[PDB]
Formats: sequence, structure tokens, C-alpha cells
Amino acid sequence: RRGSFVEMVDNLRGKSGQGYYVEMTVGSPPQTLNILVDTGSSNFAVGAAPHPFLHRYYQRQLSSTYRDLRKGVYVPYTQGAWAGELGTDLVSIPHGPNVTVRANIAAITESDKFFINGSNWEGILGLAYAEIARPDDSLEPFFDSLVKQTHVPNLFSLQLCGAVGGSMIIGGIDHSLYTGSLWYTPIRREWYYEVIIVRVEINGQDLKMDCKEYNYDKSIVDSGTTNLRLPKKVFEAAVKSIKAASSTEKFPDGFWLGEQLVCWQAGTTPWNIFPVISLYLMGEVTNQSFRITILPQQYLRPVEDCYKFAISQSSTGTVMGAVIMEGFYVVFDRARKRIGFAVSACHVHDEFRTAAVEGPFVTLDDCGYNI
Repeated sequence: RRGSFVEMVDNLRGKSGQGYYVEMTVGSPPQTLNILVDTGSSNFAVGAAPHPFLHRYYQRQLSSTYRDLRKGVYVPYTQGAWAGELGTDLVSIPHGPNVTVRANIAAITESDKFFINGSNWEGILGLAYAEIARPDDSLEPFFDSLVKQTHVPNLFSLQLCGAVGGSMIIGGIDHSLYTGSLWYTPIRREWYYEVIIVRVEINGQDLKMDCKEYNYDKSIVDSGTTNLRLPKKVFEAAVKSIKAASSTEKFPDGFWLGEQLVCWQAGTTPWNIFPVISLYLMGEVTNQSFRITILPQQYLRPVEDCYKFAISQSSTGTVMGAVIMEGFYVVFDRARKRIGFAVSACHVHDEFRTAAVEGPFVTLDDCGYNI
């Protein structure tokens, strides 16, 4: 649905490179917890046992509405790992829809390199599809349950604002979160939020690769990942191109690898020397595509003026992480098996440049990886 979701606006907080989170309550009576919003996974899991980096955690023994599934689960992430016990309980989202649903919950009892010290989040809400749920696809993911048990429409939208805060609009599309119009790309397959990139540009200049290279072996939208991550081949070409475009200043070879910071006196970052990056995505009409363009203010992340280069290599395909998303209002329109992009009303920019979403472009031919 469309309108004004004034109670849901600004319901996200983050700690800069540590993830965006929403407040949720579980159990009876309600226990409160901060939950990482992760479009790149499908399990709802919460710490359920003391751990050095948890201020609080879920206490199953205090919930009258708790139920044990008498089954264990473990998950490894691109980053870390946790193990737990499956169960169900009542779940609410205070600054969300006014509903309460029964959902599956992994009670996290052991973990390594998962809970980030000082992140202030205690759990994870995987918003992807059941196909990538652990132990298997029979564990209904949270959002599925929310849609089946209430009249919340099958759809949510995300405006992540860098600098961390933002908005998770559950069930609708809030028009005050974007300017211009919304462009949609088909979701290739309901597992991850898979999309297809058909062309890449650095400051208008085409990288000029077979478009299969761009989606090998998949391209995804993943709010649980900080960086823009590109297949090694695409990554090398892009960094070459980006180096060429910012030559008026030279940087340690290890800046381009994420291994070193770079700094400028306060408020003098030479943004203009850095090119803009553009991904063309497949449109909904045949042979049409559209373009999203991000600024250096997106791929150069600030670090407690200092910056880390937030584009990196991947062997698991393209991950359009938070670097990409912070430019845009992103609509995960699941009812319609599409994802929408519009210019974020909150994205960070200077006076000379802004993120963009333009289209349509005629595009010939095939870009998706097949098994």
C-alpha cells in the first residue's frame, strides 16, 4: 500500500559499518531487543544466553508464550557463526505495524565473531526467502509469517541513511522517503533478493565487459553487508578505472584494498575528484533497463576526516550492500516479485552532485548465470 507511515519513519538506528537495526519485542510479557535488518538471510535469531557483547538477551524461561521445537540450528555467515535452539514465540515491532505474530525463533546460545562489540544489536531479522533458511526451507521466515497472519501487505521498504539511522517501512511505500520516481527490476529468483546488472560505468565511462561477468554467480541486494562487493574480474577493472579517474591524487596501493585509511583536514574532502559509479539493472519491460548512480560519499565510508574504501572483491557474486542502498529508497515489493529504486531523500551528498535513478535505456540481450 502507499501513503504516510509516520509511526514507521526513522525506526532504524545503526553504528556506522556495524549494521542497521530495528526494535522488536518477543515473548509474554514483552522482552525488548534490537534486531539487525538483514535482507541477505532468512532466519530470525536472537541471543538467548549471556555473552560479553550483549547488554541484554532473550530469556525463554520468562515467556509464558514460548514453545520449544526440540531442534537445533547453526548458521555460518560471510562474516561469523552462531548456533542455537529453534522455538516459537509471539513477536511485535513497536515502531512498526500494530500487530503481533507467532514466529520461529532461533535462540542463540553459542557464537564466534557474530556479535559485534558495541553494535548495540542483539539479534538478526533475516528478510530473504525460505529457500536459504537454516536448517532447511521448511522453517517459515519471519516476514512470511507476518504476511500470513495479518493483513500487512506482502512488501517492505528500506531507506538507510549514512553519515546512522533510517526507515524500515513494513507493508507499504512512504512517499516522503524519496524524490523522483521509482524504477523496478525483476527479482530473478526468490531465494536471496537476486537481481541482474547489465552494464557498469565509471563517470559515464563503460567498463565494457560481457554482462555475464557482472552477475557471476549471482547479484544480490543485501542490507546486512556494508560494502559494494564485485566478482574479482569486475572488481579489478573497476578499481583500475576509478584510479584513472582520481589520479590528481595518488593513494597507497592498500587503500584500494581496504587495508588503509585516507584523510584530509576537516571539511575539505576533495569529493569532486572521485568518479560516480553506475549500475544498470534490468527493467520490467523487455529490452529496457535503468540506471542507479552512487557518489564517493557512498563508497568512501567515514571511520572514527578519515575514510575507508568500501568497494571490495567477492567470489560469491555481486553484493549490492549498504554502500549501494544508502543512495536509495529500496522497495522489496515481494507481492510483485520486483525491487524498486528511487533517489533517497536522505542520502549524503555535496552541492554539486546527487545520487540518481534514470531510465529507460534500450538494452540488447542473457546476463544471468546459469548452473
